[PDB]
Amino acid sequence: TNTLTTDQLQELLQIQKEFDDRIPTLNLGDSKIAYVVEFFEWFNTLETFKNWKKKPGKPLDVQLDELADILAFGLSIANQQGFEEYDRDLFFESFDEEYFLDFPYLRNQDMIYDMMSEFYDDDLTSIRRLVIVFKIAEQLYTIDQLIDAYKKKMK
Amino acid sequence: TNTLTTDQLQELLQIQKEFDDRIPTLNLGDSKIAYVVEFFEWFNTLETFKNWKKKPGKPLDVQLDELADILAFGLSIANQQGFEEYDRDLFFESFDEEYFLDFPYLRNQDMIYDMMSEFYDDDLTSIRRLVIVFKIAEQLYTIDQLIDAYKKKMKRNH
Repeated sequence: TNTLTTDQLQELLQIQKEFDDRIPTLNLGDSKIAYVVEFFEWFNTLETFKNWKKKPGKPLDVQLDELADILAFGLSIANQQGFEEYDRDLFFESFDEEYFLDFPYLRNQDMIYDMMSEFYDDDLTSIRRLVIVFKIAEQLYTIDQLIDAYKKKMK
Repeated sequence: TNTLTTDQLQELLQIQKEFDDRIPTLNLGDSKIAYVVEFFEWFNTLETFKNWKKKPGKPLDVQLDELADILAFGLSIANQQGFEEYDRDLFFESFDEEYFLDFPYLRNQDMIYDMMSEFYDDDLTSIRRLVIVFKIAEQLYTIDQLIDAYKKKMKRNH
């Protein structure tokens, strides 16, 4: 129904934790950088700046597979910083409140400047990274489509 | 074979011009976004943040082909704004002056944050965009390898 429950979120955090447990070299600095790199890879699949293309936008399954990479690093960063009940409650409060990240904006190629703006601020929260990826799923795709692409990626 | 001459630069601007002349929808705003997206595509090929891979890094030819995309949009942005002898001289002056962009710096995955801080600056210049890509070529690769990858790219694009 295009909603995210705390149960779903905790399940996703558990799947990432099990994946990341197999990486003894895991570190927050690298994971935060990968999130930004994967964001740009996803943004590139939208092709909203590619005026030279007749039919802009990669296939939906390709856009979703790239969105799922962002989700993976967002979940990982949240696990690595610690993501407990306190953090979930903040996430859902922010997520329900958030109205800036809607369909037309995300379609506007200029949004990438607002994202970079957030990404080089060292104080960006694990909450914010997850709000962004789920809002993109909720407004441009569905949450279920993203969760499906993520689970496929992880198995 | 790791130097850039004004003859070489004028030649690259002319190649980009001939390509872009064939794109009736060309616009500067989209080209400035494309430069940044392609910068990140190239940075992803280094894999310097991928501690979970044993031997990180895409093939050298893949790295150079992505570096050449950055060069293409930097040349395009320069051409679209107007880039005359006056600007070429300022470019070479900057390029020669540039000493922050060295092998150790580019090596460091944290460098992307410094790049982002330039990319989100509305006042980022066309000269600076070209200094960045040619310095990356000079320091991590060679300028000649970048030019060669770019010229091939532009022949496959027509």
